[PDB]
Amino acid sequence: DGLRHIAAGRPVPGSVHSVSVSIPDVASVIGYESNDAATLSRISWGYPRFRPHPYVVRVAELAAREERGALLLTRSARAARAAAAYAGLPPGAARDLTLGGHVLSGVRLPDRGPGAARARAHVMHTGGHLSSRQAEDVLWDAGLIDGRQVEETADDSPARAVAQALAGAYGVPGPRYVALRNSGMNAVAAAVEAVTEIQRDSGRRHWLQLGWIYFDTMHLFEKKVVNVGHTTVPDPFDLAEVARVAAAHAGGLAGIIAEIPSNPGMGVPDLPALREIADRAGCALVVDATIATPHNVDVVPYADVVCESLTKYATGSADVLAGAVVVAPGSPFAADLLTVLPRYGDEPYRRDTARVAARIRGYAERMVRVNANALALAECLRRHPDVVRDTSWALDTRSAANYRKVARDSGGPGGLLMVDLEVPLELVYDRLAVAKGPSFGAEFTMASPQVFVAHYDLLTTPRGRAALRARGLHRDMLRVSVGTEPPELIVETFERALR
Ligand SMILES: [Mg+2]
Repeated sequence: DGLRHIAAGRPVPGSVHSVSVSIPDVASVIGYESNDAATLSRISWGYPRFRPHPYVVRVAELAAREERGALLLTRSARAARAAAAYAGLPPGAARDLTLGGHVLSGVRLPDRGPGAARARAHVMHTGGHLSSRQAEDVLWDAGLIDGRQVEETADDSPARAVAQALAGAYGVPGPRYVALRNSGMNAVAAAVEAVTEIQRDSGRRHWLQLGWIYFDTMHLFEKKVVNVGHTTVPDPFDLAEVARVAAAHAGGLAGIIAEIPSNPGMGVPDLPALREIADRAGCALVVDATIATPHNVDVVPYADVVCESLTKYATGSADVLAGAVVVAPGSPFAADLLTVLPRYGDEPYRRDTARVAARIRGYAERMVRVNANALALAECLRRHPDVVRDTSWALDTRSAANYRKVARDSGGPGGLLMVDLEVPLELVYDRLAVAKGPSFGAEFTMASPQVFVAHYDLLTTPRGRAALRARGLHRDMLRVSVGTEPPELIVETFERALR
């Protein structure tokens, strides 16, 4: 059902639990990212960490009625307590509520002050939100909705099934080394918090962020959602600078965090070299491998901890959030990580896990087709030098050598291409017949105006645009996430939009 125009505002793929939404022209993108009220009425749906799902909103409204007058719902009481503490709210702000025979946890937010924004940010950047499947079950059990979304699930021991599948894909001995979390960000946050606690006793409290990486991961450090010091090394290829910064913090580095490739710039760091630096520093190396997938790269030998957002290609359905933490068995930190990790983050609601268990069965086969499509589209983009200024991806001239260091013999580039345009984004994006909107990693091809998604605020002024330019980014860029459609049809779809 891919490669078609989707009407603006329709949830994508269409399920009640859809994580994306059609935002098919740049005018709508600007209206959406600038919170224009008319645009948000037309396009009210969004990614569930960024725009609360309507069922979650309804559950919060009804749980508040039963003092009465804002409630931010969370996945767990633990998450509510953490968001309240981070936001500076009194401990009683985190409360447990009931509706339809279910226990709910959330934070009562103040009407004035920055407390409400801080609590919302904590829940957002750590993925500690209540899922739409859990809210749907609350409403259905209470008799407040007629029916539930029908979908394929694998309900028999789904957390074990998912953890076993990931253990095999990552090459670790078994599910003992895999922890499932509420979303990709919940996994990243749990891994960072667990490493931080293990390292605290030795006086190691500082983190190095390698390059510009996923924006919510950057916000975890910048906003001190995780309460550590940090330094960003802006060039992920700049190993001499990485070593210089590590030497300046010698004996004080808790960890280095890196992505392979990075979101959205698509830079591939030198993981073997980073392992040697981390070994000399006594710090942990945490690697987010979402964009490559474990079917394309073997990074466990070099990382102490690997994180993945299962929301993307692991499911291919654009309809469930989940994350995974994989602890390397050979890491010096492994025993402590397995002891400490249960204290951080939350497992997904089990109905979400059962959806992942059904969808993950096709992961390896999915990636064979995705890899071939990305290779075919990259060649197409190179043949349009009057429209495409460059394409950043795993096998470009910046990243190919580093990628080959960890790529599997069967391994391909993954599905993501970051397209830098010589024309205004409107001239390509508005006419492109793919699913345009947030998230990526579906079996249908998607595209995102990703600089607007991550950095709309910086796009709006000259100095903000200068800051983005220093990161290699600008307005007229399109992140493409190829699906599993026939490669000739994907190529033809892009040829029609590029001319
Ligand atoms: Mg460039």
